[PDB]
Parts: sequence; structure tokens; C-alpha cells
Amino acid sequence: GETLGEKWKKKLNQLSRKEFDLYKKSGITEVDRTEAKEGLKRGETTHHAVSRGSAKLQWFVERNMVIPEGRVIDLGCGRGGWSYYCAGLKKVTEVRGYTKGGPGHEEPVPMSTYGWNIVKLMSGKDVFYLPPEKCDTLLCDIGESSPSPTVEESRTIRVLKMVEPWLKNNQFCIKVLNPYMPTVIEHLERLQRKHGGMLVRNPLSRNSTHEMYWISNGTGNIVSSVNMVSRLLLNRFTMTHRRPTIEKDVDLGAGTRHVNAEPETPNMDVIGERIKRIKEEHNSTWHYDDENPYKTWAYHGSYEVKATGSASSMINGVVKLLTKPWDVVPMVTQMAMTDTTPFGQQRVFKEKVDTRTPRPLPGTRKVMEITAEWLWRTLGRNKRPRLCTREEFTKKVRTNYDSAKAAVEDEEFWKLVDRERELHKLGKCGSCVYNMMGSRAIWYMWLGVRYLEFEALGFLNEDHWFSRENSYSGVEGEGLHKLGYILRDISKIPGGAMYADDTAGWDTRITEDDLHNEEKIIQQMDPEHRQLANAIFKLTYQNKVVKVQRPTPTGTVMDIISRKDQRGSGQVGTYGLNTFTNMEAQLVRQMEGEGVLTKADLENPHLLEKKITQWLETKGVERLKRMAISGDDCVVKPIDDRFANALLALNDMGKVRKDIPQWQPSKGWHDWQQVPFCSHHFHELIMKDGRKLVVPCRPQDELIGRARISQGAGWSLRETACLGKAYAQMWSLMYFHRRDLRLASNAICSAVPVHWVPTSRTTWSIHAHHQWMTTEDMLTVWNRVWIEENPWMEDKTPVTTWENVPYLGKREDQWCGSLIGLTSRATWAQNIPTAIQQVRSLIGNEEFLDYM
Amino acid sequence: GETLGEKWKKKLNQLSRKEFDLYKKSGITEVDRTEAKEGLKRGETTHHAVSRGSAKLQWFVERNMVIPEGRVIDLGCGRGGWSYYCAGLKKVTEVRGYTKGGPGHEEPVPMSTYGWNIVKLMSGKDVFYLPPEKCDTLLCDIGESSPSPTVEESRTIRVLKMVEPWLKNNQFCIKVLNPYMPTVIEHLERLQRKHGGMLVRNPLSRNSTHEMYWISNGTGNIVSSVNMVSRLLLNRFTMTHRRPTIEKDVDLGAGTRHVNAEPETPNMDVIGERIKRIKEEHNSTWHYDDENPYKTWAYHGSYEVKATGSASSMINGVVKLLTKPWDVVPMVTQMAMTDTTPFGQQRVFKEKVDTRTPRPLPGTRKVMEITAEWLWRTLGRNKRPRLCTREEFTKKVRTNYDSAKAAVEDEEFWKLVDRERELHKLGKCGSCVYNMMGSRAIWYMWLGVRYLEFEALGFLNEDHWFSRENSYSGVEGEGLHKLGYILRDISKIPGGAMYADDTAGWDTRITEDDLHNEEKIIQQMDPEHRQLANAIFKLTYQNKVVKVQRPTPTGTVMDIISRKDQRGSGQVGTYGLNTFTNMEAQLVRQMEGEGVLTKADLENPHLLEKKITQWLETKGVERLKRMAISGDDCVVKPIDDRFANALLALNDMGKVRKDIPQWQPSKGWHDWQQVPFCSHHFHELIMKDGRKLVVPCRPQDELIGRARISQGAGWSLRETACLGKAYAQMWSLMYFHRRDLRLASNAICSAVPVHWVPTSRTTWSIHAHHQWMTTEDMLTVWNRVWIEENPWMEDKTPVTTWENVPYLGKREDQWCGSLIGLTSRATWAQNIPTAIQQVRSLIGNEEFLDYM
Ligand SMILES: Nc1nc2c(ncn2[C@@H]2O[C@H](COP(=O)(O)OP(=O)(O)OP(=O)(O)O)[C@@H](O)[C@H]2O)c(=O)[nH]1
Ligand SMILES: Nc1nc2c(ncn2[C@@H]2O[C@H](COP(=O)(O)OP(=O)(O)OP(=O)(O)O)[C@@H](O)[C@H]2O)c(=O)[nH]1
Ligand SMILES: Nc1ncnc2c1ncn2[C@@H]1O[C@H](CSCC[C@H](N)C(=O)O)[C@@H](O)[C@H]1O
Ligand SMILES: Nc1ncnc2c1ncn2[C@@H]1O[C@H](CSCC[C@H](N)C(=O)O)[C@@H](O)[C@H]1O
Ligand SMILES: [Mg+2]
Ligand SMILES: [Mg+2]
Ligand SMILES: [Mg+2]
Ligand SMILES: [Mg+2]
Ligand SMILES: [Zn+2]
Ligand SMILES: [Zn+2]
Ligand SMILES: [Zn+2]
Ligand SMILES: [Zn+2]
Repeated sequence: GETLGEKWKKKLNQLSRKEFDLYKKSGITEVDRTEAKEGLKRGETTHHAVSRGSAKLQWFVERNMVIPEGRVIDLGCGRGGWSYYCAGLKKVTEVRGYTKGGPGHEEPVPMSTYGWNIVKLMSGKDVFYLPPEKCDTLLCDIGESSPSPTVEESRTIRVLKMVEPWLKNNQFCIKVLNPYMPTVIEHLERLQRKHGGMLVRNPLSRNSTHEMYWISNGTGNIVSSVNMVSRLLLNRFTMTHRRPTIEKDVDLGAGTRHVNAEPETPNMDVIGERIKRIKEEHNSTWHYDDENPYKTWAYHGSYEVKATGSASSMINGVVKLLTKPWDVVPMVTQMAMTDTTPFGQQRVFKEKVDTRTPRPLPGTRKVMEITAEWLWRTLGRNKRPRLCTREEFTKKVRTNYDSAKAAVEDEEFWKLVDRERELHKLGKCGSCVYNMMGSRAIWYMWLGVRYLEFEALGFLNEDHWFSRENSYSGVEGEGLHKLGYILRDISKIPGGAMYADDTAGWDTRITEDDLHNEEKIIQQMDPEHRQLANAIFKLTYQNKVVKVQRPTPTGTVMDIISRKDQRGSGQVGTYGLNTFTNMEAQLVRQMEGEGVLTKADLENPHLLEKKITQWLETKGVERLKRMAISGDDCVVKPIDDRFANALLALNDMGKVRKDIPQWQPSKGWHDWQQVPFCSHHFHELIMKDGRKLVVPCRPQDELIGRARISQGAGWSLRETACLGKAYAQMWSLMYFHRRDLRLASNAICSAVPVHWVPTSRTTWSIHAHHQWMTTEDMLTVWNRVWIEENPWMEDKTPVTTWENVPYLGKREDQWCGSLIGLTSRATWAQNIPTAIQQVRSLIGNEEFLDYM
Repeated sequence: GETLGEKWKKKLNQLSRKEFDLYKKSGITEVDRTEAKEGLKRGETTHHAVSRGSAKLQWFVERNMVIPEGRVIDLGCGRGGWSYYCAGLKKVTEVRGYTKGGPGHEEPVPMSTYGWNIVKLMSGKDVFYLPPEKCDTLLCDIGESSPSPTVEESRTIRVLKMVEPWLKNNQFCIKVLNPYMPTVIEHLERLQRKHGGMLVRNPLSRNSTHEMYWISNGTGNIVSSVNMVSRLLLNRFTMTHRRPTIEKDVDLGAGTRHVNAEPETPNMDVIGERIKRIKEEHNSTWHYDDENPYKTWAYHGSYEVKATGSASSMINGVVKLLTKPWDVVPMVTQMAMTDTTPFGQQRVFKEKVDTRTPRPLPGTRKVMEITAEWLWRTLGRNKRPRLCTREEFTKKVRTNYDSAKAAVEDEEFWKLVDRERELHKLGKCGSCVYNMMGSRAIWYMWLGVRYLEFEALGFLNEDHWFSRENSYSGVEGEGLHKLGYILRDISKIPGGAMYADDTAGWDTRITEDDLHNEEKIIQQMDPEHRQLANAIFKLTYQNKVVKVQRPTPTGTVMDIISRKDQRGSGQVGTYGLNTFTNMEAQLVRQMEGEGVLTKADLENPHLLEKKITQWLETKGVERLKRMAISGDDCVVKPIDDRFANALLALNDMGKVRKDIPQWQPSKGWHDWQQVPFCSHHFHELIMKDGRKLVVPCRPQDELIGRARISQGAGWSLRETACLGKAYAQMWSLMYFHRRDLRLASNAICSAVPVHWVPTSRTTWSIHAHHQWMTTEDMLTVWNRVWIEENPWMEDKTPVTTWENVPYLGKREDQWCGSLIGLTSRATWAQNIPTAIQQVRSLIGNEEFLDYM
């Protein structure tokens, strides 16, 4: 009675080498380690998982199969993948790793990922020589494979006997190398009867091993689950080969972890009513989950929900046909491995949102205070804040998931809005919640929340408070086709290089002090407006209640959480307030670069404001004109390059830069064409006419890949073609200078009917003016944008033909991702009208023209 | 009358391209930019000169041709080479750089070199469009070459007219592109009559340009100096080609400069008498130079002296013959471009010694205080401090520039010693001075100073206070052949990796607090010993008076300077006290890694000692055994790898690591054979006998190059051969495992007489026990060292033949610099006895044997 596992093993060994290489990865889940390995080789110590182990453990922890807590002990820690992951978990307070080390064995790798200060990895530690210790969590990942089952059998038994005395009513996750051998089966059943738990297969395990993990949190039949894996591994022999499901690797953050500074203290007076109403509306499945993972957000309860969100995306057919050589390239397809599974949201939340920014120094808070007041007064020198209305909100909803067009039309919606507004006037909030993305009550509430925000704070956008004219540094309403010109104008200002540092997760870096300073605009409001805005700032912006989905072993739930600081990203006015605070922060950094702000000043509990006020009143506006600031994105050209080393205030404010050590000097550009801004850089093109154009540009694969993703999860063909045409129109207006794009532009537009009007939206950017969704000829639209209404184009004489509309320099094209070098492109370039003919065959018999 | 410069220009253009490439560098001075360019390309912002310009300006400043001070303005600053150099000069308070920038023009490069916080480099600044400003120093390096003299003529005149209004009784250094054209000559004479100054040729200028510099500090004939350059450039056409004199590039340090924190405040009560006696002994040339460059050392006066010190070295003939393929390699010859010119000392002093360490935090001082007291008590648990004597000092001088053998024999020397000692007992110091390396008064004083230091503090070395047995962490008296074994033993201790961070200029990082803590050993001394040691610590160690040479336009002078902290490197007890403080510092870092010491503790003005005392009394010794510490060099194997990120205390103590950003985590090893220690790493070699040897090793070129440098600046041939034989004996005893060395070992020893005994010293290291300077057979000496008296060699049965004395693994040999791969080595390998025959022909007819 040679078991199924032994058959699988016998078949596994009887394989060809390439028949083996095929099978061992067929259909499994696998993390992309490319960035990590490249980062690790350059000696980086932050963010990176030290091995594939971090991701492997994540899978168990995600599903609460093991919940690391208290003192964690990690046997055979190796490089430390499991240990570093545990360091950032809510209830973990200490991690001890033991591993053998020496020749032929992995060695602990020092890192500075989040919680490193509670991780103690020791090499030279053979666990089979170690006396058991007290711990709340026991991890073990030891097990060396062997082509002989009985060899693995003895190795597995050895592990189990070593590891058993470590177990005592505590969490555990233990690797069982060979679980199908009958003697091992017998030992596990004895183990399960004493310590509980169950065997689980990890999808990240290759098919070349039958390994499973004995986890503490679960029950079930050991013999059953083992054969279930055996069967699966057997079927994966005969079945057709499936390349691995590629998964994004883990981000473990950076810096020391102070556990006692993590927990959130909610203002229950403010957010209480909101929780109660949610609780009442979902009373039948409402519960309080003590196993929630939230370290930094206050948890108030959960209710059950249906599982939403796929871990993939759905591809636009028409444009995938006409861009055939890009099925070859990774990035265009890598953009389609989006993950909005409830697991994916939870991973993003932990790694990006579940953090706390240390309170800025008293001197730093003073500078921000002074600068903010000065900035708001400057921004309101001409304009006044005003209330927006139902009428106004309705029009914008009409013109621009939208049954919102029906909601704003339903009178009962506005009745609810009125009801909630009267609460705000009394200092109460009843239903203002947002999501990390019931009937229509849930929908009306949410849309009513956004209206009240729009009503009180919408003027910032609607009245263009951050236009360049009104804000000096702003670019609101300008458009992607003008941004390049603005950067060119900035480069003409004498001083240092042009700097463009990205903040790591800007919205999560907004402090309580930032919120306090953004709030000061209410001082310029009329009384009734003021109390409404004051309600929005205090009740919903400084006390946020959030809905977030979370997978559980028993099903998906919706968690109700709260947080005082950070930016509510799903809230109206995010862009303006981000622009405001960023403007302030970049002024503060400029003061530091110029020596007006010193380290002593940041620490000084009673900083003198005469110096700051003086600097702002004499140089404030001039310094604002040195900047281009769009939300969290910024370009700064300081008066000299001391700015590069000005890091004290920037870091203390909490606006830590992305992808660079906290205290490493910044690096800028003097060639304004190499400067990144709003996901673009900008090139200067001299036309044959002699006149100059400044055009937006970005990596081509980013443009190709975004277009091979259609809207509507279940789209037809009349829409998918119309979406593809919209991208084509965009490409011919904004990226006409890219050879592949303009050619692929003339491919889509001739493979889609002329009576068809481009539907849906290309991308959602505030800089997108969408001039490419129109009635009209693409050359006539082009002339209007780039010549006629372009203020940086002196001579206005139109362009009659498409080839005095220039391309990029050819080498410049290739450098930005053009494929015109490869022969695969030139071949794609002759299969042109065949590919056209192929899609127009799918669509049917309508209006086709031909585009060269 | 076409001038000499115009002839030179006419000849320069009429040259072949390779006849030009030859001439343009023939005989000029040139800085090695290789490290800088490689560093700059990796984005490093410290230490590196941004261009060759820093070195070029240095040449002028060195010779006081221009003395940058106050507000410095730098026209055509370019990358900023001149500006960054000025930032670290004594009297400079602000540096403003203006440069054009844009296409075809150099751009300012942001750096973090010392004084960056007073450097304001602005691009987009055309100086021919700029109104003149007030400044104390005007620098200008503008001038574009042209094959046409008259073109250069107009460009030069343009510069002169632009630059003249900037001049007003201030320092200046202005590039004069073409100085030989008659009209330019005429303009310069007019300029010189108004603003003074003179023209100077810079040796770093290529011969392809006639450029000179109008500097403010000097007078002389413009027409004369121009033709002097013309003549020189003309002669360099016909003369035989000389490859450039290669010079070491500039080191501009790192960090912010706080000018007001730089000046030294001398204790004139303590050091006054010493200055007075020096002043009296050199009263005829004694003066007070206000133009001294010392920012951080107190200056007290100068006297004139003869110029000492060459900028090159003198090569050992015998071993250069027998290592012919290494004339090809750079590093062996690069080791001979030593520079002990008075310029070189001044460059080293400015860049390395003329710095100030910020006072450590109060909490940090407490930890050091507690740890030091605990450490001294541990070190004195068995031994007592004792006085050393005249007899003892004499013997060591007899057995070991030494007319010191005559001085200790002269009774009048000891009379002076007694006289100075009686002052010390009264709390006075009269003649205790040392040097940065008159009659014999100067010599007796100095040697008498070192005796009194030896008398009071010599016990630390003479009684082996830092032997491994007595200090746990120490390696004094162990020997280079045992160090490797000690590291192997340390690797057996479980925990983190083995760390080996080098301190940048350890002796200059010794704080007043370090000195205070090292002083505590006097508490264990007898009264008479105590007052003598107390005199040494307080009068000469904590108040140092130093003699240093400095070049001036009029001649070399000797400056008398002083400093309270830092280690007197030319003083007795340096090694022991460095070992002590390093032991302490590495314990303090281990406390931080283990969490015993926190950031709050460092800042806490009244830190609690119960925690530290507890840690030391229970774990202190165990942690000491995790370390190998020899002076400023250390190897630490912490209990885990949190140590790598433990940087707070280390930096705050002032012991900043070398060649790594101040806050970047350290990187260690687990392979103990890759760990650097005492200029070596150590390999484990299994003999054919089966027994294992652990041997010292280092880059081979470092060993080759050190041996191709003889002692005695004017050596004969009987000594140079004897020095070469000493190296050969060393190589066969310590580096027998290196194939080239053991072969070159058997080459030197057979090319040098057997009746000749190896003279002089190989290298000066305390770990060198010099077993290679002996009467005896090299195999019998080898057996004694590696087998018989080796405690890590259990079986003691001797080795009869030289080829069970193993080599390194062959790939391991090549990796450490072996040349056995190249065919140039294999050819060197057959010209063996010819090369032997060649030297034995120089020596004469004596005892030659032959060595295989
Ligand atoms: N038929 C066949 N079986 C193999 C081969 N290599 C390994 N195996 C079997 O697969 C089992 C586990 O494979 P591992 O070698 O541990 O893992 P892997 O998939 O080869 O990946 P790596 O070990 O990282 O190279 C072994 O116990 C072998 O029985 C092979 O080349 N051919
Ligand atoms: N005969 C000859 N003269 C040259 C050549 N190149 C430059 N010169 C002369 O040398 C003068 C200065 O040389 P530069 O070109 O400024 O400097 P360089 O030595 O060539 O070094 P780089 O400019 O960095 O390439 C010019 O004004 C020319 O008159 C050449 O190739 N042949
Ligand atoms: N007897 C033993 N004692 C301690 N560690 C051992 C051991 N035998 C093997 N090991 C180590 O156990 C490790 C298993 S791989 C562990 C990977 C780790 N969980 C991570 O996420 O990175 C190997 O590196 C191996 O060196
Ligand atoms: N009209 C002008 N105004 C300002 N700078 C100019 C200029 N014309 C040329 N320059 C700049 O002057 C520089 C001379 S090379 C200067 C090197 C600099 N002293 C250093 O040590 O690094 C060039 O980089 C050139 O770009
Ligand atoms: Mg394999
Ligand atoms: Mg950006
Ligand atoms: Mg040249
Ligand atoms: Mg070292
Ligand atoms: Zn509300
Ligand atoms: Zn581009
Ligand atoms: Zn003295
Ligand atoms: Zn070596």
C-alpha cells in the first residue's frame, strides 16, 4: 500500500530535467524578487524582504493560521525572512531567531526594516542542541529535501521531536518536510491530539516538494489534507503547463518600532454616533473581532460582507491586437497584475497606511504655523471662500459607478443631506464615513458625505485657488500640455538645480499639526460657511471613520476603524489641501537651505517669529515662483544648492522622501527636460517651421500598458473599441512625438468607426483636459491646443500636414522606451493593415477610414 | 618682433597629434583624480574635490599667493572646485560662486564637504552681465582657449576689464588666459600699478596653455615672469619627455562648519614656560606670523629653519631587480610617492588634524565615565601600575635616527631629565614638546620628554596590561602569527556577524572626556608615581605643545602650536590608551545594540548608572571576549546584529567610522577569514600532513611595494642588500603561502651573502616580533613558530621539507594580488637566476647559496 505521496515522489524522480523544471513551477504562486535582490546587492537595508520567506509566512498570517504575538522564537531563521516580518506585527513584542550558520548554511542578514530594534538574530545556533525556551509564538522552517522518502521521513520526525517541547498553549507555524510517509502521519496525529492545530499547503511552495505547515490555529483531518495535496501534485503532472502566478513582494518599511506609541486613542464623543448607525444598519452580522491586525488605527467592530475585488485585470482587445510586439515586454503586462483582492488591500494597508508619524518639534510647529497663516492670507488676497450648492454639485455630476446621476436627481437624497447638515451645525456627525476602495442607504450616505465636503471646501477647486495666477506655485487648470513650459520658465530663474523629491506616501504623512494649519482658511469665511467648514475639518477630517474589507478564514468582513491624523484620501479637497501643505513644506525647506532656519530653531520651544515673518514678507512670493507644486508632487529651484542638504525640517515635518536614506542629500537637475513632474518629463521640440514645442513624455510601456486595460468588468465590444479610440486620440494629441504611439494611434483610429465617439475616460488626472474625446479632426484639434491657444507660441500660423508635427529625436525616442530599434517592431510595422483588418472584422461593417 | 609666446604658440599648432599629446603633459604636475571621479559617479558628496580646480587653487593658497578671507566671491565657479576649497579656510566666512551654466558649460555640483553650509553656488549667472559686489576675496578662473592668439587676446582683455571693478584692497586670484600678447602685457602693467599683485605660473597647468594667474600677494616684473614661462614652455618642446609628476588629490572633509566653535583657547599657565624656552632658544629668528593657517590649534609663534623632507622616496635596488614584473603595476610604485615636504605635512594637518570634535552629550559622558572606571579596575585586578626607570629605559634603547644610544649614555642628559622631573613634581612643565614628523639641546629635551612619559606610563606596555590574558579584548604581545587564530576563536562565539569598522583619524577624535577617563588609572598608583603620572596627563597630554614645519614664500618656518584634546601621536603610551578607549567605546556600542543604552539615555543629563553598572558587572567580561582590539583597530562579534544599526553613541563619542555615511548601518562578516584586522586578513590552510595553519595575508602589491623602499636616505649596498634579505626572511615566515613571495623570497636570499645578517627593520608594527632577523635556517625557524610554540597546533611533529609547507589555494592567491596568471610572471619566473646573477654581480664575491 505505497501511498499517493510515495507515488508522486516516484514519478517526480523519474522525470527529465526540463520536464522537471517545467513541473516544479507549474501553476504555483511566486513572488517577484527582482527589485529586492537588486536592492540587497547594493546593500540597501530598508523595505526589502531578505528572502522569499517573508512572503511565505505572510500567506499564513494573512489567513490567521498563525497569529504571531508576544515573544516570537524563530528556529532556523536563516537570513531572517520570517523574523523581520513578525517584527511589524501588532501583538509581537520580541523576535528571537536561531540558525546554524557556517558553510552550506544561510546567514542572518542585518536589516533596518520596521521593528528591527526588537529582532535578535543569532548565528552559530544549532536548534537540535538547544534547550527549549518560553515563548508565545514558535516558528520553524527547517527541512532538507532528499530524493529518498525514508531519508526525509527521519529528518521530518527529528524536527517534530525537537520542536514539540517548545510548544505550550502558544502560537506556532512548523514546516513538515515530508508529511505523507505513514510514520510521520502517525506522529502528527499524536502531536495534533496534544497541541491541536492542522496541516496546510502553502501555494508558494514548489510542486517539487510535498511540504506542509503545522499551524496552531485550525482543526481538521491530517490524513485528508495530505492526500488532497498528493492528488493536486499528481494532477499537476498530467495537466497542461501553467506559468507561475506572479505576486508582488512584501514591503517591510523602515525604522525603529515603539509599540507603546502605536495605539490610537479615538474621540468617542465625535465618532460614536457614526459607529452606532453603522452598527444598527448591520446589526445582524455585527461583531467585535479581537484578532484584527490594526496597530495604529482604532478598531470599533466588524460586519460580514460578500467577497469583492479580483487579483487581476481585464484587457482591452482592440489595442492589444494592434500592439502585438508588446505582449513580449514585462511592464505593459505587469501593469495588469493589479490586486484589489481583500488580501491586497490588507497588505497595502499594513505596509503603507498602518503607520504613525512622530510629532514634529515645537520649533518646527511654530514655523509651519507662521508660514501657513501667511500662505492662506496670500491665497485669499483676491478671492473669498464661498459655499458651493446643490445646483452646482448636481451640474458637475451631470456633465462629468455613477448612479450618482440618479441620486442627485432623487429629492429624498437631498432630504438626507439636509438632515446630516443640521447635525453638523450642532457639532454632530451621524453618517459621514468613507472607504478604502445596506441597499442605497449606504450609497446615499456616502454621496451625501462628499456633497457636504464639496459644499464647504469645494471652492478650493471650483474657484481655482491653486491656479498659477492665484498661488504662484500651483498648476491647477493649466493642463499637461503647459506643465513643460512652466518648468522651462522655472529653469530660467538663477540659483541651484531643479529638485523634485517624492514623498513616501504623502497622505499618511499628514500630521495633526498639518491639519490644524490647513484649517485656518475658515478664518476668511462667512459665519454660516465657517460653522459648516469647521464641522468638516473637526468632525470628519480630524476624526475619520473608515470602512475596510478584510479576509478571514470564515469569510470576508468589513472593519470599522478610525484615525485622527493622516489625509482622508477618499475625501473632497484632498488635492488642494495637499498642494497647500506641500507649498508650505517646500518654503520651510527653502528657509533651512538659506540658513534662516537652523537646527536650534527647530528644537527651540519658543522660536522667535520676527525672522520668519521677515523672510516671508520680503521673499515669500519670489520663492513661491521658484516652484511647481501639484498635490504631493513638487519641483523646486532654490537660490543655491544648500537646499540639497536641507533635510532637518523636511524629515521632522514627517515628509520623508521616497527611495533614499533619510539623511542622504537630494540630487537635482539643471536640464529641465530630465525633471520628473506629474508622472512625466518634458522635451523641447523644434519644428521644421522653426517654432518650438514643449511636449509631455513618459516611459512608453507605461502608456502602452495603461491602454491595454479596458473599463467595465465585463465590457462589450462597442465600448472597448471606443475606449481604445480615446487612448488613440490622446496619444495623437499629447504623445504624437512618440513614433510607435502615433503609428499605433493611426492604427486604432482606422480600426474603429468614424461615427463612433470615444467613450469613458483614459486616465483620471486633474491635468487631463480630455481634448481627445471629440467630434473633430485630430489635426484641427492639435492646432488649437499647440499653436492657437498656446501662450508660449508667438507666431500663430497653423500646420497643414502631420509631418511638420515633429517626432522626438530618434535616440531620444529609444531612450524613453521606443521599440523602433528591434526588428520585432519593424515586422509589427508591416503587419499593419492585417491587424487593422483583423479588428474591423470583429466589429462588423461600419465607418472605417484609414490613417497613416 | 613676434614675441616668444607667439613663437611657442606657432610651434604648438604645428605639431603632430601624438607629438602634441606628448608635449602637453611633459614634465607638468598632475593630481590623481581616479578615486574622486569614481566616488563622484557613485554620488558621494563628502571628501572629494569636485574637479581638478580644488588642487589648482591649493597651490596658490599654500604659498600665500592669495589668502581667502571674509566674503569670497568666485567668478566662473563651474562645478565649484575653488569655492568648496575656500569653505574650509581659516578666515573665510562666506563663499559665493557665480557661473553661466547651460549647454556647453559646467554646472555647480552639490557637495557636503566641510563648510558646505557657507557655500552659495548659483548657476544661470553670466558674470559679464553682473554688477560688481563688495567682497574680501575675488576669484576668477575664466578663459577659453583658441588656436588664434589674437582671439585669446580679446578674451583675456574682456576678462580683465570685467574683473577690475571687483577689486578694492582685497585678496584676489585671477586667471590670465593669454598673458604674452603685448596689449595684454600693457593692460596688466596698468592693472598692477593700481591694484598691485603679480603674475604666477601654476605647475598644474598643461604645457598646451600659457595661462598665468594674477594674484594679489606679491610684486615683481610682469614682462619678466611671462617670458620666463615662455622660455620654459619652449624648452619643453626639445627636451626629452618626462611623464607628469603625480600628486595626491585634495581631501575636503565633511559636515557643517561653525567658525566660532573652531578657535582654541590655550591654558597659558600650563604651556607658557614651554613657549618661552623655545622662544629663547630661537630668539634670533623668532616671530609671530599672523598669516598662519591654524583654525583649531592655538598659534604662539614661529622661527626660521632649513627645508627638510622630500616629496619622493628612495628605492631598494636588490629587490627591485628580483621583482621586475612589478615595475608594471601602479600600487607598488604608488607607495613610493610619499610626501613629507613641508607642503605635504601642511596638507595633511589641514585635512586630518585641524578639526574639532563636538562635545559628547551628558548621558554619553556618563556611560563613558562608568565604563572607564569599571574597565580600569578590571585591568588592575592582578597587576599594579609601576614606575619605569633610567636603567630600564636605557636597556630598551640599547637593544632596540638613534644617537639616543649615545644620549642615554651621556650623564648630562639624565641631569636635564632630573631637572625637568622636579618641575613636574611642582606642577610645572618646561621643555616637554613633540613634533609632527638648536644643537642637541633640542634633542636631549625631546628624548628626555619621552623618558618621563615612559617613566610614568610605560608600565602599560612593559607590563603587558593589554595582553589578551589581562584585558580579554587585547592582543598585545600576541604576534601577527597568532592574530588569525584569535579571530577564529572569536567566530566560534554565537551571535551576530564579526564587525570591523575603522575610525576616521582616531587620534584626532580623542575628546577631553576620553582624556579624563584614561587619566583615572592614576587612582591605582603609589603617591610619588601618581604625581608624576598626573603631571604627564595634565601638563603634556591635556595641554600639548607642538612643533610643525610650514613653507612660506620667504622660506621654511617652524610653527609652535597647541591643543588641549586629541591624542599626542608622538607620545609614549599612545597604543595602550588608544586600546583602552577603543575597548570602552566598543562596549558602549554593544550596550546600545542590546538596548541597554537608548537615545533618551544619551541626552538625559542625569542618567541612572544602576542599569549600566548591572550590565558591566554581569556581562562586561563576556562582551570583552567577543572583541579583538589593537589600538584604534577593532573586531567585534556582538550577541546579535542590532549592533550594525547602533550608531548613536559611537558617533556622539566622536569615533566616526571611515568611508561610510555617518548614519549608514555597518556591514560585517561571518567568514572570519574575510575580516580585516591590523592591516591583514587571515586564511586557514590544511597542510598535506592534515594539520591546520592560520596565516596572515594582505594585498601582495602592498608587500612588494613596502620592500622596494630602502632605509637610510643615501644607503650603500651592503645595507640595502641586508634590508632586502630581512624582507625575504619575513616573507618566508609570514607569507610563505604566497607563491610569488616565497619564490621572490628564495630569490633575495640566494642573491645575498650567507655571512650577511639582515640589518634594520622591515616595518614598524607592535605585532612584528621580527623572528626573521636571525642567525638560523628558515625552515628551522618556521617549525619553531608554526608548530612547536604554536598553542593552536596540537600535534608537534616537525616538517622536514618546504613543500608540506603549503601555499594558498591558487584562485585565493590570485584574488589577493598574485600575478601567477599573467605570462609576464611566468617569464619573470624563468629569468630567475639571471636576475640572481645580476645582483650578485653588483655585490661582489662573497657567500652565495641557492634557494629554490
Ligand atoms: N527528476 C528529477 N527530480 C529532481 C531533480 N532535482 C530535484 N529533484 C527532486 O525534487 C526534490 C526537491 O527538489 P529541490 O532540489 O529541493 O528543489 P528544486 O525545485 O530543485 O529547487 P532548488 O533546490 O533551489 O534548486 C528532491 O528531493 C528530488 O527528489 C531533478 O533534476 N530531476
Ligand atoms: N598641434 C595641435 N595643437 C592643439 C591641438 N589641440 C589643441 N591645440 C592647441 O592647444 C591649445 C589649448 O589646448 P586645449 O584644447 O584648450 O587643451 P588640451 O590640452 O587639448 O586638453 P582638452 O582641451 O581637455 O582636450 C589650443 O588653443 C590649440 O592652439 C591639437 O590637436 N594639435
Ligand atoms: N540544525 C539547525 N539549527 C538551526 N538552523 C538550521 C539547522 N539546520 C538547518 N538550519 C537552517 O534553517 C534554514 C531553513 S530556510 C529558512 C528560511 C527563513 N524562514 C526565511 O524566511 O528566510 C536554513 O537556512 C538552514 O541553514
Ligand atoms: N561668462 C561667464 N559667466 C560665468 N561663468 C562662465 C562664463 N563663461 C565661462 N564660464 C564658466 O567658467 C568656468 C571656468 S572652469 C572653472 C573651474 C572652477 N574654478 C573649479 O575649480 O572647478 C567654466 O565652467 C565656464 O562654464
Ligand atoms: Mg533545484
Ligand atoms: Mg515628483
Ligand atoms: Mg585637448
Ligand atoms: Mg580595522
Ligand atoms: Zn457628517
Ligand atoms: Zn521622453
Ligand atoms: Zn615637562
Ligand atoms: Zn589573502
